[PDB]
Amino acid sequence: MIRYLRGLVLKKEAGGFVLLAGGVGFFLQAPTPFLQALEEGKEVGVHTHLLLKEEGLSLYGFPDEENLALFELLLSVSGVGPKVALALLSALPPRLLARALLEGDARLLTSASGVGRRLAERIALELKGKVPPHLLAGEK
Amino acid sequence: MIRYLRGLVLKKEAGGFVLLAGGVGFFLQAPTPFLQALEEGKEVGVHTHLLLKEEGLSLYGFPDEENLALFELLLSVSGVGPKVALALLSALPPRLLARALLEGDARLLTSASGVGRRLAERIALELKGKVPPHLLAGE
Amino acid sequence: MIRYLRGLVLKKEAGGFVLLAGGVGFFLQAPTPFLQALEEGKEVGVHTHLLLKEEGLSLYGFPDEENLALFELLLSVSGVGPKVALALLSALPPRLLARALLEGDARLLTSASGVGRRLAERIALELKGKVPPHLLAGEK
Amino acid sequence: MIRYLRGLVLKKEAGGFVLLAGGVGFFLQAPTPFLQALEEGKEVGVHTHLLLKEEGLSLYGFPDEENLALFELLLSVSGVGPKVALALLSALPPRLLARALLEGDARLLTSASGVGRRLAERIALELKGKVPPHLLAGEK
DNA sequence: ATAACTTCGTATAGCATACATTATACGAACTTAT
DNA sequence: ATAAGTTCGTATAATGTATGCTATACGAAGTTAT
DNA sequence: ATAACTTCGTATAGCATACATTATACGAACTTAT
DNA sequence: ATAAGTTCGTATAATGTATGCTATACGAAGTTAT
Repeated sequence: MIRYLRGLVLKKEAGGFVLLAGGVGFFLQAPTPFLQALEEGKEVGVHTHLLLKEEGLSLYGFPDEENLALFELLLSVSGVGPKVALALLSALPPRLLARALLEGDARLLTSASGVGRRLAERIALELKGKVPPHLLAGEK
Repeated sequence: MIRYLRGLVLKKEAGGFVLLAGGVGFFLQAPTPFLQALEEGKEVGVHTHLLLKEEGLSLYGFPDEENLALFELLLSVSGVGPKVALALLSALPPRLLARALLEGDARLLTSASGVGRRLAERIALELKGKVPPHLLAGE
Repeated sequence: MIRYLRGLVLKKEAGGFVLLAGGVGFFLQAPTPFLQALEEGKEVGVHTHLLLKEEGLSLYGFPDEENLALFELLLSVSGVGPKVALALLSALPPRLLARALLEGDARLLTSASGVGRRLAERIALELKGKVPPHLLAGEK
Repeated sequence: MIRYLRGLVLKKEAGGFVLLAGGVGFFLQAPTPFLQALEEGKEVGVHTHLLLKEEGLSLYGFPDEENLALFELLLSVSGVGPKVALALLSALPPRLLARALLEGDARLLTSASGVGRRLAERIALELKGKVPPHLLAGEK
């Protein structure tokens, strides 16, 4: 339904984050690691998904560029509840998406501050070595 | 999903009002003293939460950068009408700033009226400990 | 939530029309005497009321100049838009409600054709008689 | 509710594409001949019915000149299994309207393929006066 | 005892689509002037 | 008795909806000769 | 003559509670001044 | 010896089987010179 909304924001919350278009303001919670950066700007480039029933409407969050690969890999739709799907994903340590990734897939669902999800062979092949180019740093 | 609309109002209704914006015409139900102080000459910073119940699909309003999360007090099984669905303020004690809502935990809002319920263990925990710069004024 | 739509309209259909407010196009079904003459000419001040149904969702775009009292009077919790408040104006097409009301509020809403709507419409005496409106003609 | 969307498109995907000119980014799934190498105009205009449910969170699109009658004629039972209906399954083969459904208003939907049952009496009334002479080649 | 206050109590709200489209151009029988 | 209105209760047409079978790479029959 | 040349179509598992599994911050366990 | 002290063990996020029904005009009590 919704992908890659841009909005506007100048605010950060410990468990929250919002997007403004000027007249309406969207609320989107992004994965915990990268919220320490990527706060101020005219665009945050967030992918979305949402629940439709029983008073639970709230857009989800994911990093800039394109990272729905993360959501597809870590959906866990089998009755996990909204308390997890919004934020508790990074089983990987991507700190800049170009510094710790592509290191022989050891930092690609192999060994990190996670639980050992025991899944691979899909994102790694799809990666096609696009990690290095022009991502050596982040953004404010 | 939606939070912190903005704009200016031109109409006043006993049940609520509407917000002037591009596209659709946004409908907003807000507490009674808030709407009286929020005329066309005051900017309408509604911090909606969109409490939806079938036909009751409408936004809501609150004083700008204040009094938000009244849902923590007004959580209920089913809101029969707007008069319980966040169109309050006729009742709870403080007015014109919600300054007496905490008052440094000196007075609690539960026993000031017969419509509230005993929630002393939850009223105290609020940003009041940070001593916000809100003080008596025309706000 | 939505009350006062504004946007672009250029089409006339036997079941209704469409409204373009940029980005999306809203589908609106005006009452029978309204759309039969008033279709296009500017960003029309067509009002709004949403509906819930199992086999159809749309808008109902009531006439301009604050005529939503019509839907408010004719709506029931068990009613359906295509069959209620939109099919209750045939055999009674007042060309202009301001003309039919000015100094004739009681007459038009009391002694007109029909024997069913009056029981509820008796409230509508005071709704429109506020100020002299600029409804001397239509639009095309 | 929503009909005749329009916005910014720059991406081609095997399932569909996105539309994010203003506010959210709408996900659009065009039919097979359109999706087969019709992409990236200035702005694209697509119809829909907004058949959005809990499991399926996508909305569909169709050629930029009318053709919601195509969805009306293509309406199929949307089962649990994917790749059914979803704006796909275009029985007609045409490269474009004027290219391969001209020469009368019956040839467009007579003896096309498969079943081969004529259904002109329902559809021939709409595009007969607008298909020629434009729309001879695809838009890049 | 009662007029004119002041003060305390009380102070909104009707309807079942118990499968989801209340219908536009014909025949029968009149009625007049054919 | 029928030519020509007139009226009304006759009365639309197949519409179009609501928890689970589709894409793909393999055998193979038959080609052509004797 | 055997071998060498057209056509050629089809082999992803889990649906049946939708409410118990996970970031942190106290603590026993270490070195050395009898 | 040993207390303190190093580094790994500890610990929190729903009510769906569910939905129909508290609501601001004026009724009633009390004092004085009517």
